[PDB]
Amino acid sequence: VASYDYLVIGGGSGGLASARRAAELGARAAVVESHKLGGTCVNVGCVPKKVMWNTAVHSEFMHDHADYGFPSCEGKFNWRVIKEKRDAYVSRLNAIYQNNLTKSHIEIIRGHAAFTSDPKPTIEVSGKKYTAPHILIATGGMPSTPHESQIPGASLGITSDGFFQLEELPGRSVIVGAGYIAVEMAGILSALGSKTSLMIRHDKVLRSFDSMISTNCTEELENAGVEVLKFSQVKEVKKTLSGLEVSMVTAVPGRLPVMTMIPDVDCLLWAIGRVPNTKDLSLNKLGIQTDDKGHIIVDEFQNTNVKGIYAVGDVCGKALLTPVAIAAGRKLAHRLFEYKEDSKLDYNNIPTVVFSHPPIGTVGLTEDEAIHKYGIENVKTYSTSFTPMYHAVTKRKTKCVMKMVCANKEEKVVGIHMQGLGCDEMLQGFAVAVKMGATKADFDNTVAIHPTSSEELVTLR
Amino acid sequence: VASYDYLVIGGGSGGLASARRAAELGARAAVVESHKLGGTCVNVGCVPKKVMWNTAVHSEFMHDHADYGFPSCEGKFNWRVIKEKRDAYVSRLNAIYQNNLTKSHIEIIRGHAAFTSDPKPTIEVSGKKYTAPHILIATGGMPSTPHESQIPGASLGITSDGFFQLEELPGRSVIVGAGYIAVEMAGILSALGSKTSLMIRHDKVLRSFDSMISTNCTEELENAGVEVLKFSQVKEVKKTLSGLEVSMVTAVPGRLPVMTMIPDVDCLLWAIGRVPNTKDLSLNKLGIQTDDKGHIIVDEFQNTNVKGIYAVGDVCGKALLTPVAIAAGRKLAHRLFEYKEDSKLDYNNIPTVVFSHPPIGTVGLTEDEAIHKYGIENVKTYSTSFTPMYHAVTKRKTKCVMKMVCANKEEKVVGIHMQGLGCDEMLQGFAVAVKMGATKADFDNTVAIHPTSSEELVTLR
Ligand SMILES: Cc1cc2nc3c(=O)[nH]c(=O)nc-3n(C[C@H](O)[C@H](O)[C@H](O)COP(=O)(O)OP(=O)(O)OC[C@H]3O[C@@H](n4cnc5c(N)ncnc54)[C@H](O)[C@@H]3O)c2cc1C
Ligand SMILES: Cc1cc2nc3c(=O)[nH]c(=O)nc-3n(C[C@H](O)[C@H](O)[C@H](O)COP(=O)(O)OP(=O)(O)OC[C@H]3O[C@@H](n4cnc5c(N)ncnc54)[C@H](O)[C@@H]3O)c2cc1C
Ligand SMILES: NC(=O)C1=CN([C@@H]2O[C@H](COP(=O)(O)OP(=O)(O)OC[C@H]3O[C@@H](n4cnc5c(N)ncnc54)[C@H](OP(=O)(O)O)[C@@H]3O)[C@@H](O)[C@H]2O)C=CC1
Ligand SMILES: NC(=O)C1=CN([C@@H]2O[C@H](COP(=O)(O)OP(=O)(O)OC[C@H]3O[C@@H](n4cnc5c(N)ncnc54)[C@H](OP(=O)(O)O)[C@@H]3O)[C@@H](O)[C@H]2O)C=CC1
Repeated sequence: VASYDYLVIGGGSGGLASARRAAELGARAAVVESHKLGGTCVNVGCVPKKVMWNTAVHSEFMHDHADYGFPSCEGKFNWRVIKEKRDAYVSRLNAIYQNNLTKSHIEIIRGHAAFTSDPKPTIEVSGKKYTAPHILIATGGMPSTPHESQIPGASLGITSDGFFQLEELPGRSVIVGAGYIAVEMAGILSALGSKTSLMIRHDKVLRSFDSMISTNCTEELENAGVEVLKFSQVKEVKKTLSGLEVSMVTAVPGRLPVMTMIPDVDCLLWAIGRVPNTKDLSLNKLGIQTDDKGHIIVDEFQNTNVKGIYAVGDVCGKALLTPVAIAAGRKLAHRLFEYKEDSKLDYNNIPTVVFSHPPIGTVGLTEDEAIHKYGIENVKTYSTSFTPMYHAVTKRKTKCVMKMVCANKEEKVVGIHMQGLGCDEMLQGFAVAVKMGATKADFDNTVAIHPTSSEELVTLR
Repeated sequence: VASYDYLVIGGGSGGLASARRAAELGARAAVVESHKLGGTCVNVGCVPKKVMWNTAVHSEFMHDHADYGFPSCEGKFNWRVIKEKRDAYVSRLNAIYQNNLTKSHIEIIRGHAAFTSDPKPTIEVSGKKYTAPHILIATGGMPSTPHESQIPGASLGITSDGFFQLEELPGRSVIVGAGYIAVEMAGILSALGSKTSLMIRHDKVLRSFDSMISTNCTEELENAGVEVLKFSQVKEVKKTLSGLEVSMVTAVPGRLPVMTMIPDVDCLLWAIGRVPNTKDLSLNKLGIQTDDKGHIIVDEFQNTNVKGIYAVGDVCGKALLTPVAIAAGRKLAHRLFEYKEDSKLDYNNIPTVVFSHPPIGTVGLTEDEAIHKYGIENVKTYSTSFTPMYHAVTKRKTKCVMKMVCANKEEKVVGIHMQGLGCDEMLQGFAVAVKMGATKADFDNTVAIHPTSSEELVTLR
């Protein structure tokens, strides 16, 4: 049995960030990875999604070209061109990630790890055993898909993994779900020319976001040509002569339910959540606790129920974002190898951007969460809605909406929510201010930058 | 003589903001304006410049269209199209500004104001007299141009005012100066297809900015096809058969000076600073102090040397930016009509964006200013330079550079400087954090947003 100071199972965002910081602190560390270094972020997530988002953004600016004084463009998009370049960039990052590990003197162990039944926690990979006093599980997640028993033909649909294998633009797309991936993917496909429907169980997308965002985002999808099918769910999927036929039930409250078939569908995309990757770890051999979905249960320091075993990232099922996995991983390394007993990630005030069109930025509490926490007499909100001056000269319009949620007599800024051109790059600095405990006076006494969209946040009344 | 509570001379950014807030507090207020409401910002400054900047940005994205999978566009720009739409938008804002005053019950007095020799401060407009216990001078500035005695033919050149009257794209442009307007205008003209030279007295533009910015911006202009003529100055300008001929002297240190003529110039643009608009006010009749350039001297509360007379904005010659004029104007109104004796604008940590390509954002101290203030053993800087992932798939590249200047053991963040895609909308929230006295720990303990350019500011090492 080979002993290390730190053994990390999974070479994605959280595992790599933790292993790298531990190694800097002198730990002899090893990372086990069964597939590609960089994990979801690099291979089938953040990075290739952002490339496609930039592509979809080009398409929108193509629409405004004539408005801005140029000749209009015909613009038949070639999916194969950008796909090849996107894959090449992913390959470059895979190589960079490997180099980063080698330079940090971290051993890479290739294969699938599972725990053994040995007294002290030990893993096996390809018949060889490894142990350490500290073992991090950072195995991430995978897309959730319906069971064929519940939805016949569900396996004819793809997930976000399959989206990145597509080699041509689907003519007709149906996306099912109402969260991050559904919104981003519908925006990409629609902007690039697919006839796109988004099928959602209720009346709005992103229902866990502030109501102003959920409402505005649903409107913006419609305005961009996405057909939003409300109160609708898939009943069955059949392979026909010319693509898939999707049977759906629409059940609007106060009406009779109605069944419709959607013919000639080229791509059906399930975007209904993620499930943790823990089934094949043999967690039961050590009695590591999981919830009913398979997430590893941790305390505020990322400890599992077993001494010397930790978990970070998507596998724990909380705030499923690349930078959260990285920050939790790094804080854990400082606790273990720098002996900072109080080193942990604060899960409050995590900012997030949804790469819709226009993009959404949010940090902190929604108006409803604030009312629940502080009481309705203690919450004040300020908001504005305007058309960005980019569109002063265009026939196409998008809106910018911004809301600030303040609490108590001082009007501490407890939440900021916005959607609009530029909001993807606008949010980070406001999130620092929110984290520091800014009040509305702190915003108001900062001098504006003009003419920008961002200055509206410091001049709310 | 008609008496008011508050009389504001000039209906630009500072005067309008002050008059509006005073009126909200109950003051009976009047604004005197000789030309168009909205002043420089609306008519010949911020707003029409931003429209042209958005146009120049479209041109850049046209260049990357084929890289992103679309067919390339020929793209002969039509200047007349965007000019007409830009003027129409300006007209809309003029009407909105007028309505805003009427709704606030502020009287508009049309004409040119001058002080009279009356005991108590009194103005005259078109032969009628007005007085108030509080009179704000907010008359702004105008472009500086060389004297014909110093540069023969200088009057053949135009200024930024003239730029907004152009009805066609000049084929060949020479811009003289090395500050904000020179950089922005050269970027606009060059992106839209003019053969553009920028003539500067030293080796870099924006020399009062942090050295990392001055260096990077000069490089980016060159990379974008602007010819930067260093150590060069105009000696004479002559009208020829086919445009202007510009005689210049280039005097590189350590070399012999050399004279060159630039033939066939269509547009020569003087962008060499601004001068205050005070000559025709009859300031001498009350002994209001000015400096040698004509700026009205004020104290930290915007008081002139004469009781009951104040000045804000570009006329005072300090931090010549629209939001500074607005903030100083509003703070003054609260001091006078809400009796907040301590109400004043803090001129430290004012943020600014230069709309170059890519845009620049800066707030706080440059590295040199920090070293001077705190001492060299007390200043630490962190910086990064990277190619934004927008360009991962393009043949054209721009850079993103970011620098954080920290002071003392706590590493208080005393300056942030950056240039790069998106930096125009990124800066405002970091400026709030800087204003609140953030340390580098405050940045580092904010969770990043991925994938963005803005997250690099919270992950510097
Ligand atoms: C389509 C999509 C787009 C997204 N876009 C964004 C975004 O824009 N911004 C953002 O912040 N987040 C985004 N996310 C979420 C983000 O990608 C994840 O939160 C983050 O990647 C999780 O990092 P992790 O370290 O927990 O897991 P992963 O990165 O998934 O790493 C887990 C690694 O463990 C390996 N592994 C699993 N089991 C074993 C085994 N037993 N033995 C050895 N190796 C194993 C896997 O191969 C994988 O490489 C997106 C997610 C998706 C799917
Ligand atoms: C090309 C250019 C681009 C710029 N871009 C930006 C930018 O992007 N962002 C930014 O923050 N700043 C920018 N600025 C600077 C900004 O426009 C000025 O700082 C701001 O407009 C000054 O406001 P003010 O109230 O001091 O003066 P002004 O807006 O100039 O108002 C002065 C008003 O007084 C009137 N007036 C003068 N004398 C009299 C008289 N005696 N009687 C009656 N009325 C009189 C004038 O007609 C004018 O309307 C730009 C400036 C220029 C020239
Ligand atoms: N930009 C970014 O940072 C991105 C981050 N991510 C991360 O990955 C996570 C997972 O993404 P995603 O897959 O979109 O999951 P989400 O959990 O964000 O959303 C899925 C939504 O789909 C709806 N849904 C759930 N079950 C079904 C079903 N059986 N049939 C139809 N609809 C269903 C639910 O909404 P409803 O109740 O309203 O029906 C649910 O909230 C995200 O939450 C995020 O943390 C992913 C993509 C981009
Ligand atoms: N985005 C924004 O907020 C904008 C704001 N503004 C505001 O308006 C102000 C004035 O703009 P601008 O006119 O560019 O003035 P600036 O003062 O910003 O810059 C002019 C520069 O030109 C050079 N210069 C000065 N005299 C001469 C001369 N005789 N011959 C050749 N070069 C000369 C000097 O630099 P050097 O010593 O290196 O030669 C000088 O610093 C700005 O400072 C800014 O406050 C203006 C435009 C955009």
